Amino acid sequence: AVKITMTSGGVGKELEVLKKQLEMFHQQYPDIEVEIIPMPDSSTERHDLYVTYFAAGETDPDVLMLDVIWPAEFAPFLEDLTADKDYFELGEFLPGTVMSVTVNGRIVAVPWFTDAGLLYYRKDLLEKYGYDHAPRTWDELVEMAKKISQAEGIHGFVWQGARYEGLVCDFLEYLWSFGGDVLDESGKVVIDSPEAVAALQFMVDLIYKHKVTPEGVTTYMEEDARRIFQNGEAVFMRNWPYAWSLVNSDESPIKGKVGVAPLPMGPGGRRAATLGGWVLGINKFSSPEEKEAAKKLIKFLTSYDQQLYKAINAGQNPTRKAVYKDPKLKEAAPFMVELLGVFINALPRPRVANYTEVSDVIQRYVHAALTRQTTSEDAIKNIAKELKFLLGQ
Repeated sequence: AVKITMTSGGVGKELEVLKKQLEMFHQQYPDIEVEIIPMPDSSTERHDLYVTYFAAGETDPDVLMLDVIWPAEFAPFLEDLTADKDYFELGEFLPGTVMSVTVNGRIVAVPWFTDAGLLYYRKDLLEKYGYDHAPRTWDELVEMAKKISQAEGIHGFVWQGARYEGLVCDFLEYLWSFGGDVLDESGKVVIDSPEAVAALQFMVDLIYKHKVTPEGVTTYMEEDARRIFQNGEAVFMRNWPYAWSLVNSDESPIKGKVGVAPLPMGPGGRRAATLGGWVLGINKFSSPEEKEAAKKLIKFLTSYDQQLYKAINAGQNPTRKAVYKDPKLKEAAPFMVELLGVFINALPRPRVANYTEVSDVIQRYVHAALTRQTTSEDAIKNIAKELKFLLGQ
């Protein structure tokens, strides 16, 4: 009776699993038909597609698949879900993911699946040199990296330092773990702090002072760091969860020699991880019967059973805390079970409507500091100054 549309958003296995999920949904809700609107695989080619839907205020699509950095931009056009927070059981989701969908105190989407930065390390090299544990502080990681890389003739620590969005993600992990922040609760720019100068200066020192990170890191993206680490040429790597399937596969030279752990903490700081992933929103311009049908679909897809199903069959990490404790997940994918201790410290990038401009500014000055075109102090001061203009403060 009621027909709603949804955007995807998918690779071949991940979309075939979505089709099965929609089948199961239709069995439980026979009066609701769901139609998938095919969407560009590029994140950029698709961000402008949606703004067109809300430029012209279309009634379709009803259910939006949104990148975790888009809620603030789309919030004026998304159905307010704050009254439905218990209907969706948001208290049982990872705290970072609930933050990522709260825009100016309004629940504006529902977390679906998630990602976050973590630390990969050569487990064999750590025990060969007498290290019981993954580094718990950043200074501890420098000490391990320096000792082991010099004795083995490899690099210490590879990560993402090219001028792109990935650099922002790496930088926020240093900033947060050193005790700093971009915006506070009220949303005012607080990045101009000694913690932030310390965090950025630490990134520079990894290259030029301690020499545990190659100078080429200023050109590295995810796969550049991965290839070096996978070939045995780095003790440590910061990356996303996707790399585990690559570096622990059969044709991988380091298979069985890789451990994973949260990123380290800074002096007097936290452990931190930058949140990635996708969320589900409702077009506020759809008819009320399409919206009500859309809420039922989102409740179904983000339920415990469906997050378990998607995790086992498509490999996406759940957003509900409890799914990580399921015994079925522990035997089907024990690596995913280990990510719980990472995801409890994951935080979202700043929730601002003009995020892409905020990111451009951070990329510009952070990369300038990594290339020694400016000092950490000047980079942080300039970021704070520009962000205050961009945010009207």
